[PDB]
Amino acid sequence: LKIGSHVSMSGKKMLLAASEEAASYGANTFMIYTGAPQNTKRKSIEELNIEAGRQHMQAHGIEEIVVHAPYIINIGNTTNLDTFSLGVDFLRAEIERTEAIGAKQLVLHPGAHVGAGVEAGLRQIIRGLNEVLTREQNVQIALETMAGKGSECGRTFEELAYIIDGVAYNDKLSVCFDTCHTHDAGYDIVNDFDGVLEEFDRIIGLGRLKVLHINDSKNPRGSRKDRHENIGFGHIGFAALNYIVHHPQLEDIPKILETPYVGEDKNNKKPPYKHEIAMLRAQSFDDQLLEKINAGAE
Ligand SMILES: C[As](C)(=O)[O-]
Ligand SMILES: [Fe+3]
Ligand SMILES: [Fe+3]
Ligand SMILES: [Zn+2]
Repeated sequence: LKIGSHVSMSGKKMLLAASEEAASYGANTFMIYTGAPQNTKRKSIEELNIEAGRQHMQAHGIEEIVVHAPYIINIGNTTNLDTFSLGVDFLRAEIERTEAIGAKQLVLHPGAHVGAGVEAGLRQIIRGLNEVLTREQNVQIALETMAGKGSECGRTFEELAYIIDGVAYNDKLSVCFDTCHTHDAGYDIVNDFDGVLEEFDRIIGLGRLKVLHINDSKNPRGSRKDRHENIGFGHIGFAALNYIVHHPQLEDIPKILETPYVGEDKNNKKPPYKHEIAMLRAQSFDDQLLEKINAGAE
């Protein structure tokens, strides 16, 4: 099973640090943004230290990398035309960076209507994707299932299907399924994950599911809040999350944790990934996981 987490793509080491971080958590896959997750400021390809990173990955059993576009990209914006056009330009460049890094999937929050309404937002996202995609690219944009917080589009499978249907080179589109987002959007992944996966297959198609984000949620089903929670400490729970991670239909899909760092105070936060990955591999919930992370225990 391919299980990992988001890791930082930063500093002078860039991809090498990302791989070192992933290996330190016992991950065999990882997800990175191509720079700061909250902005479009980026380094050149040469500065990404890709060959050092890939050599380290090979030496540590890391077989697949996923890339995520900055969360500020908004090709659903119909109000600020610079936001839209800059998003389009950035994504074209991001696909080239992703191809250079050797990842096949570039995760993208579809877009947000920011007040123009879902219908308008969906039309705009289709326009943006049609301006971005080339027939030659060897990367797929994995549209992420969203929680529906704010003005997010992509809260339902039908919204994603509508976008996909409007894109010419839609063979370049895939989907990233996030457990916190789908639960928050209203899908019953706690009691009927198979039903949600079947609904996904019927509306979008499992052939397009290329990345999984494994997160518990701080809120009830349908809350539309998007506040991730450590594995088994939220409203989704260990049993459901573990079931998804080991699902017979999702064996070849990378599973990426994006759970919150652990710590009572803001100035002392530690990654939970090593412990969460081991817990999921053991298939046994550990009620003292947060205690252990907040002390350095195993
Ligand atoms: C798009 As996210 C990092 O809230 O799963
Ligand atoms: Fe995301
Ligand atoms: Fe996510
Ligand atoms: Zn989220």
